Amino acid sequence: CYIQNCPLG
Repeated sequence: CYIQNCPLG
């Protein structure tokens, strides 16, 4: 993930 890019699924 990343601050403004976290795969939530």
